[PDB]
Formats: sequence, structure tokens, C-alpha cells
Amino acid sequence: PDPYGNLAESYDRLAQWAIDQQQESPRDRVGDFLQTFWQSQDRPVRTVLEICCGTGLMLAELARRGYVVTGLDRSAAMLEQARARMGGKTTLIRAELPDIPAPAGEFDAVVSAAGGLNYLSESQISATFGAVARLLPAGGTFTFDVFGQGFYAKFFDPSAPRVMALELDDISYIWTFTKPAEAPFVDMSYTQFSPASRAVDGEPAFIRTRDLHRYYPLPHATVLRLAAEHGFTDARAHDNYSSDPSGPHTLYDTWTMVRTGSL
Amino acid sequence: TPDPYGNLAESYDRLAQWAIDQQQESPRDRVGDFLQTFWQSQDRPVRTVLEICCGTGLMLAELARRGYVVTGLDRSAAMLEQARARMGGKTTLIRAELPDIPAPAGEFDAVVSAAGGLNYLSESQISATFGAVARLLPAGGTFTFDVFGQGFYAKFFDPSAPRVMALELDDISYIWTFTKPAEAPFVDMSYTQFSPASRAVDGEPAFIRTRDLHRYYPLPHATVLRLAAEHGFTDARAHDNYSSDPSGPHTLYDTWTMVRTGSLE
Ligand SMILES: Nc1ncnc2c1ncn2[C@@H]1O[C@H](CSCC[C@H](N)C(=O)O)[C@@H](O)[C@H]1O
Ligand SMILES: Nc1ncnc2c1ncn2[C@@H]1O[C@H](CSCC[C@H](N)C(=O)O)[C@@H](O)[C@H]1O
Ligand SMILES: [Cl-]
Repeated sequence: PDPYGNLAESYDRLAQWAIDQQQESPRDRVGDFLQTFWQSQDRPVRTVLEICCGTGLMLAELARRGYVVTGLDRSAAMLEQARARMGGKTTLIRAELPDIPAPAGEFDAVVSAAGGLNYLSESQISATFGAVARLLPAGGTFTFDVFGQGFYAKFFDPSAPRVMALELDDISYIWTFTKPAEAPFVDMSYTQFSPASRAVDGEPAFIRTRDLHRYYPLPHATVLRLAAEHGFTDARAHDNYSSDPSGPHTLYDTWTMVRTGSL
Repeated sequence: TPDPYGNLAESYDRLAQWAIDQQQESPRDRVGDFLQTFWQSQDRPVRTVLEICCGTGLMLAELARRGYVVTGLDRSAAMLEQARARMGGKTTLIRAELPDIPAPAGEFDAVVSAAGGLNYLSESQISATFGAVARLLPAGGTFTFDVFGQGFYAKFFDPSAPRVMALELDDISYIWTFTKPAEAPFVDMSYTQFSPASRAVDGEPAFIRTRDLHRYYPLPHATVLRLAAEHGFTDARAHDNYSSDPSGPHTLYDTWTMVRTGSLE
């Protein structure tokens, strides 16, 4: 049940390709957006938890800017990469959201960059909003991105190819996007062909793996309700870590919100 | 002379059927219907038919089913062996690369080329092929073929960037990359194919990868009309994919028919 287990060793190269070819934000741009957002807030930010930290690309960006960072992810394979990047001092928590085994009065901000929250059902993200609210003091903030309208329009029909593929550094990926009838999720299947350890007779060989990435579309009305229900205010959406508004073409919606003084 | 169908021949028939079932390619009996109706409209009867670029013989088998006496020509030994299995020993199969057609004058009543073999010919090679076909046909015989239409290039080729598509079919996986090299008279469709290996690697099934370039030469309508006029044909007409519909900007496969004149070629 870890779709990133087979992806972890090539994830960083694929993330760079997605920046180069699928308009994903480089983590330094995410860092610029976060610092501009936090600088506009009254309460200073020193400690940051990134949930769904993956291989730690965003952790490293924030640490380079002087933040004291902690990461959380469910994937041991991804966290092994994050440990190699960050070294031994960085706290890395292996847990599956909505579980956040960490105490209140500790984090000034929580972030989730590059779409980990797309993997959570509505009830799982609701409980995650609650867990984040318990960790943040009044005036702390929560920032994350999820797929926008333009993503579902572009990769989940119409007129679009249902199968996509990429050949990158001797690995090959074949992606299939399916929308089950009457389901609250959409499915992206990763077929991956990777060079094998040895050869078959006199030919190079490849191992095939198949992994399902199940995504839950998150309407704006749902985000706003979840924010209100869990002690957040001033929820705003922007297009992909820019100052532009969310709109019909947005591929990645960036949400920011502020913890109230509620309990 | 590379043979891009060498690695494809084993799985070609399954892929061709997928393209009919899913990509609007004409079922071979629709091609047969179209040919029989077109030939029936001509004064000169048709019994003997040469299919150039016959591949694995899917169109040979359809024309034989309808009662024609068919001969096939293809450059790919791998494809032709499949045609030999399909047709048996009675059918003449010629291994030759167009424009070479080593067959006698006064032999064929019609020449056909179904499912896109002529897309692989440069304008010079297709001009020479028109000449060779003209020499094989008596006055009143006909030549029918299909090439990619305007809608095919618009759908699969982007002038600005490569396009990538894929298919997983019966444990074979294809990755297709479509490019338009600058200033070239061709466009490129690369086939990466993953097929099951002969043995396993440790405890995991293994796959072999092949890569083969399919190089296609767009053939504008004005060029077909010119080639027909230059090589002894008349009444050149285009239809959409072996139907009675006209060729149009959305057509994926342009079906051309033309009639041999009395000129000496
Ligand atoms: N319910 C869940 N709990 C914890 N981690 C989850 C999760 N669902 C998805 N993930 C993690 O979400 C990550 C998405 S990849 C994003 C990695 C990183 N934030 C970056 O900027 O590159 C994966 O590592 C995946 O394991
Ligand atoms: N210059 C050339 N000379 C001969 N055959 C050629 C050729 N260029 C391409 N071909 C052949 O064109 C074929 C295209 S596939 C079409 C197969 C068949 N007509 C059918 O209806 O399914 C391949 O078998 C390929 O080897
Ligand atoms: Cl961008």
C-alpha cells in the first residue's frame, strides 16, 4: 500500500522533469511564496513541519533559508532518501496522515508541498486539518497544494490521451488515468520499467512494476468548510505558488490559511 | 536498410486489430468492400491483384476471401513469413523494397497498398513506385492506396515539441514518440516496445526492450494529383478511410484511387 516504494529511487529525477515539463513549481519558488506569505503574517515563523515530506526536497529548501524543519511521511522508501539528503540531525517521522505524532506548542507553520494531500480522502483530510490545528498556535499557518481544475481537465478528459508515457534516464513510465463511475476518487496507474540487475541470455532486461496512485479531488467549497470547522480563517487559494488567483486553468491550487484563537 | 517491422512482426496483427477496435482504422473487410465496389464501377474486370507492402497478409487474406487472385510484396522477411503462414504455399509472396517490383507486365488487373506502407516512401521513392505500378497495369486497371491524412498529422504531431503516447496490450507495452524534425520532409514515430523475456531475472519476470524508428513522409493532395498525372494515371480521387465520405481536414487515412491511362510508361 505504498505507491512510492517503487518510485523513491527515481522520484527526484521525475520531480525535476515535472518542473521542466508539467509546470510544477521548483521548491525554491515554493520557498519564495512561503517566505512572502509568512512575512505578511504577524506571528514569526522559525519551526516548520512538512507533512508528506517525501525525499525532502522542500525540507532542504526551507532549511537553507534558516528554518528549523521536521518532516513526516508514510513511506519508508521516501524517508530513506530524505535521511540521506538531510543528515542525521533532522527529525523525520514515519506516520500516515491523519496521524501526526508530535506535540503542540512546537511548530510555527505546517506545509505540504507537491501534492501529498491529493492522496487523502475527505474524511482523512478533515482529520488532518484537525491534527494540524492542534499543532499550530494562534496566528500560525497551514499551506498546501492540491490538483486544480486545469489538472482534471487536462489529464482526466475530454480530448486528452488517457495513456501517457515518459522515457527518462533508462527508466520508462506509462501512466493511465481512469475515473471510476460514481467514485469520489480518480486513479492514476504507474507502470514502470526499470533496468534489471542482470541480463537475460545476451540482452539487457527490465523489471516491470505497477502502482496505483489514488487521488481525491478536493473542491474549493470543501476546503473552505474544513478550514472553518477546524479553527482556521483567512483561507485563500492561489495559482501554483504565485500571486495569481486560482482559476479554470490552474493545474495546482495553493491554499493558505491562518489558525484562529479557538480551541 | 533497417527493417522497423522486424521487432514488430510478432505482435503486429494484435496491434492492427487494436487500431481497428480502438483507433478508427478501417476493418480489412471495409477495405475489401470499397475495392470491390470501386472495381465493379470500372469497365475492365479485376481478377489478379498485387498488394504492395502486404505485411502479414491481412489484406491478402481478405481479398482471397472475396475470390481475387492475390500476390503480395513486402521488404520485411519477418512480416512475409507471417503472410506465408496466413496464406499457405499457393500465394506468391515477393520480398522486395519499393520502388523495386520484380513482376511481369501484363500480370495484374489492380494494385493496392492498404494500411499505410506508402507512408514510408520518400517523394522520390513514391514517384518511382508510381512509375513501376503504371508499368504493371494495363489501360483501365487501377491503383488504390492509403496514406496518412491531414487529421493524422494534426492529432499526433506537434510542431513545437515531441508528443508521447503509449499502449499496454496483452503483456506487450509500446511507447510511441512523435517528432517533426526541423526542415525535414518526414516526421518520425519511434516505437519503444517491451516484450516478455525468455527467462526470469531472479524471482521477477523480465522484459526485453527494442526501439525502432518509423519514418513517415507526408503526401499532400496536390502531390498525389501531380504524381498521378506524371505516371500515366487519371481520375485520381480521395475518400476518407475506405468509406464513401470525402477526404477532409479531420481524415486520419486518405484513400486514393486512380485509373491507368493508355500512355506508355
Ligand atoms: N496519508 C499519507 N500520510 C503520509 N504521507 C503520505 C500520505 N499520502 C501520501 N503521502 C506521501 O506524500 C508524498 C507526496 S510526494 C511530495 C514530496 C515532497 N513534499 C516534495 O516537495 O517533493 C509521498 O512521499 C507519499 O508517501
Ligand atoms: N519501401 C518499402 N518496400 C516494401 N515494403 C515496405 C516498404 N516500406 C514499408 N514497407 C512495408 O509496409 C508494411 C506496412 S504494414 C501494412 C500491412 C498490410 N498491408 C495490412 O493491411 O495490414 C510493412 O510490412 C513494411 O515492411
Ligand atoms: Cl510554472
